[PDB]
Amino acid sequence: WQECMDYAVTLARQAGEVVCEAIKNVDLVTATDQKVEKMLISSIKEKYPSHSFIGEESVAAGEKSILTDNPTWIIDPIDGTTNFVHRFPFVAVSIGFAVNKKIEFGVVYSCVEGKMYTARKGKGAFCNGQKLQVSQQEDITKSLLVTELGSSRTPETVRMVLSNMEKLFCIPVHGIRSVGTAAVNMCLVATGGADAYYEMGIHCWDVAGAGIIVTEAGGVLMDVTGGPFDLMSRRVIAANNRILAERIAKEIQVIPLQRDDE
Amino acid sequence: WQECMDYAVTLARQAGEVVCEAIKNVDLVTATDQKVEKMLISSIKEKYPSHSFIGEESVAAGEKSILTDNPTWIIDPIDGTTNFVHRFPFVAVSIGFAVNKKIEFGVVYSCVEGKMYTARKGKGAFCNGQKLQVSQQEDITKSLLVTELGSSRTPETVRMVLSNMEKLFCIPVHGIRSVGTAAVNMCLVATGGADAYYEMGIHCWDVAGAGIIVTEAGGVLMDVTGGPFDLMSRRVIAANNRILAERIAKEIQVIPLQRDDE
Repeated sequence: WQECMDYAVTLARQAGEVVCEAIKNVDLVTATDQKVEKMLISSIKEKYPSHSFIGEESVAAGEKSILTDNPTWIIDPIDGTTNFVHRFPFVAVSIGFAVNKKIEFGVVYSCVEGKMYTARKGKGAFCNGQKLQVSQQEDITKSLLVTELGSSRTPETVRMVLSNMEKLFCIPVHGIRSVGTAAVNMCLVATGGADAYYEMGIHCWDVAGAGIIVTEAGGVLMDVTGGPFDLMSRRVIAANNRILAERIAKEIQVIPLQRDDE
Repeated sequence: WQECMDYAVTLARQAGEVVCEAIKNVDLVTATDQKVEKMLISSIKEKYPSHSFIGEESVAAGEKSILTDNPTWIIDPIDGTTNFVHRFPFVAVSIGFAVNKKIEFGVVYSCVEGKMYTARKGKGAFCNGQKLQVSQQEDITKSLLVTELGSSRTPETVRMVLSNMEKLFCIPVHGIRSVGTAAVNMCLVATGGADAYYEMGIHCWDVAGAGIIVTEAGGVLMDVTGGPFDLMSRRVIAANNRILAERIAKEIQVIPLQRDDE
């Protein structure tokens, strides 16, 4: 599996480059998205024809995101679309790989920054060859959180997204940031740059790569309820530690959402 | 005044370095803040003993921020305190310089990124020697905005900060980001990376440096009312153009605040 991983890192860099080259300069973000997943999918089918793959293409072609025991690649060609369009500086290419339904490695590349985050189950997390360690803050009032406002303009939803932000802001927490991509937000928690990231409405391909980088940097992922993280539930709390994770968990309120499963 | 400016750029770099060195490693953010404004203020008094200076030191020592005709340096030693503490990657050193009550140049340095933004009245804006040009988006529904949630946990205030974010989110706009510093947020609008930044509750030293960089990159600053930007009013809309600026202006609601003036 290390060859698979070391392959995936070259494939993340190359994809990274097509995204970056296109950021200098059917809209451009769609043209570049179609090119990079074709690049990414037929490069994994040629070298690994045995392996399965979950992504948005497979879901849109009617297949269900259900993870089996066979090597699956959970691919996100460009994480940070709106960003791409604005040249707002954070877009990531994401690749997560699972065997026996557990993620084995994750590779996230932040194009415009030139940063390559990798992690492998058991061997630790690194940003560009330097090891990552999450923070030690266990006090919620001194923690800095990252989250996003959603892609939904449905007012019942928007009011809850803002309602939950308010409750946490008033705890008080140190502050909240939004950088515009879920994969990069989780890498910021892996470095120690933020203390926790929560979001309800993401998709498994958005988080499968960076989830393992949070944990090999020493953090915890868990469900918005307090229960175990569930890759197909559309919701995540990636934190530096359980204390903080549970805190966030007890205060927010669920936004009903249809599992990636159903 | 170019020597003054070219001096200020070396003084911004050096200060930048003390902030960066201290980010590798009375709390550390206070120790580093006291060191950098001592560095910054006695270096400007020795070379320019004629010149006045507005900053937080002068205000806290009871003097009023009232700008006169004489060369004034409006200094912000570390913009992005909470960030500094978390190692969240964006802290800026800011230096704005005014003669005859109009800003003549601004120099903003984003430490951890290594980026040096400068601008001089009439000669254009540059990030690290490359010229900056704001965006062309005049459609609010495709614009990306940056703003911050405030440093106040007063619930009448928090509810309005979130109330205004909601109205703009529901227009709809493309999205909203928060990077944690006002000086860096305004530089993002100067590059074209975002289309507008608004905030109510900043201080003149937070924005005096980057305001000129927005305008020499081709944008507009204006008051939250639609009127002319007022450096001492505690409020700003830094946009790529008037259309967008006025749009934001007509939708938000004021948070009463005590001028830097009074």
